[PDB]
Parts: sequence; C-alpha cells; structure tokens
Amino acid sequence: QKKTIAVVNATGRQAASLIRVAAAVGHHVRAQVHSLKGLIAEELQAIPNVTLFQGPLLNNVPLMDTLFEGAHLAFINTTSQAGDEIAIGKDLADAAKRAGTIQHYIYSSMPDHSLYGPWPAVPMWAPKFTVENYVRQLGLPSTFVYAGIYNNNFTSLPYPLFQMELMPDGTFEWHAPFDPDIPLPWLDAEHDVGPALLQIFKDGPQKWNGHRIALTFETLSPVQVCAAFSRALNRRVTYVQVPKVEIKVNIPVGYREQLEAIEVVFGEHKAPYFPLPEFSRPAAQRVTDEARKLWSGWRDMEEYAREVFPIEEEANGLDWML
Ligand SMILES: [Cl-]
Ligand SMILES: [Cl-]
Ligand SMILES: [Cl-]
Repeated sequence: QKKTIAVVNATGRQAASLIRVAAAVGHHVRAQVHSLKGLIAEELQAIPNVTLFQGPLLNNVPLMDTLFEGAHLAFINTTSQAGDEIAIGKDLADAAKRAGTIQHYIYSSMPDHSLYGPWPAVPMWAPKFTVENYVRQLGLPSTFVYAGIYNNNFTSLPYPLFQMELMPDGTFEWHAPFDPDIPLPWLDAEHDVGPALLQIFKDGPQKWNGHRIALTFETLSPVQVCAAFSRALNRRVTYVQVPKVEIKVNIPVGYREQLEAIEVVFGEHKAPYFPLPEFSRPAAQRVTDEARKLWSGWRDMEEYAREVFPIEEEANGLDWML
C-alpha cells in the first residue's frame, strides 16, 4: 500500500495540488481543512483515499496529533491568517516528531530578506524561515520548498499587485514595483506543485534531507511575462513600473503590510525574490534546475496565459475573451 501523507490547509493551492495527484496514485491522505464548506473542500470530501479533519490549526494540537497518526509523509504549508504562524509551524513539527512514523517532512518555507542585505523582512515570508530553522533543529527528516510567484495571481479584476488590467482599447497593462528586467521565479501551483512534491517524496530523505528546493519552473522578468501574455492573447500587453502598489479593493491588514514590504524590498532595493546564496549567487546552474529535474511536465507562462487565464477570467465574470 502507498504511504499515508498528512497535509494541512488542504484547500490551499499547494496542498490541493499534491492531494489530487497523490490520492490518484493510491496514497491515503489525512488532511486538515478549516471548513468543509466550499468548492475545493467538497471536491476533496469526494476523494476516497482522503480523510478530512475539520477545525482550526491555531492552538489545536489534538487535531495535529490525530492528523499525523499513521502518517508516513507530510507536506506542511502554513499561512499567516490565524495570527500565530510560527507557533502553529512549531506545533505541527513537534506533533510530526511525536508521531514517530514520519519518514519525510516537507515544509513550504520562504526567505527572511533582512538576513541578506539592508532590507526589511517580508511579513508573510520571514516567519516561515523561522519555522524552517526550528524544523531543522528537531532532526526530523525534512526538505524545504520555496514557492515561486503563482501564475494564478494574475487577474483583470482590481486586486493588488498582479492586475493584468484591460484597457478601453482591448490592450492590457500590468503595473507593479518590480524592476521591468529583473527575472522573477514563477510557479503554476495547481498544475506543477503536486507532481513536484510527489517526486521529492519518491526520491526520499536520502536525496533531499536538509535540502532547500526552489519550486519555480520558469523565471521571467515583468516584461517577459507581458510578452508571454501578449503572444498568448494576440493583444499588446505593457508593463509599467510604479513605486507604490495601488489598493483598489478592501484587503486584510496582513496583505496590506505584505505589499508595503514588497515596495521596499523589490521597488526600492531591487533585491532578489530568493536572496539565499544558493538561489541568488550560485543560482540554483539556474534556479529552475532542481524543479525541472523533479517534474518535466511543467506549464509555462505563455501556455497559462493562453489556456488558463481566459477560462479563469470568464469564470470571474469577465467577457473580453468573448
Ligand atoms: Cl483549508
Ligand atoms: Cl496596440
Ligand atoms: Cl472592495
């Protein structure tokens, strides 16, 4: 029988991608979800091999102990939502070590930029690095994956930072603080995270214990992203660098503070998205090497812009794609 994988925030893009491919090949999944309501939660309730455990993570160790019971593998990706990401991250790691049966613990981590230059720590990223350091100290056989920017963030709706805005004449414009020519790491979370994580588990601790892996299959500067959308949609697409991220809709304070940090780190300092020496300087050799080695079936930005974006846009009530 395939191994049992414990997962949290099951409805999130990363966890859901892994659950789908894992259950399909025979793995049993023990997954935590904050609510059983919702299209993804219901989708997951429909999969036999998946067992859902509804409840919060924040200070809910008993659910954690239950989650890991009989689990052989784990893929943990936390969020800043509950307000105690480090606490939850340490609790999950402690619970996994306590289970005694976890052979491989994959934690989705991020950089703490303040460690690499005269830059601010990015609010929703730095805490994850603190959790990674704790996981490393536990001695739990582990691997740390660093997700690139989700291709899925793009929308013509007035959401911050990644608005591919539709102009009156049918052209699109994307305004953000990123330097137009510095390449950024991108990731088609839905399509590529699951396959990549499965391969990391197949390779095992022998191959990745204590390693960091950048989960990005393509790096593109903002102008290269626009060129991909342009070729995909046969419309002009233009990138415009702006110092501040305009907020046109109500957003959580947490995201608000995240955006302010992005303006400083990328707008002002033009710092790397993955500033760790192994990803920046030694680059990885390209930063996409390991991800591509793990999964060669990845989807590029141009294909996403041509095949997926129009479908998600229609589903969001837009009709420019007729
Ligand atoms: Cl969830
Ligand atoms: Cl034009
Ligand atoms: Cl609003």
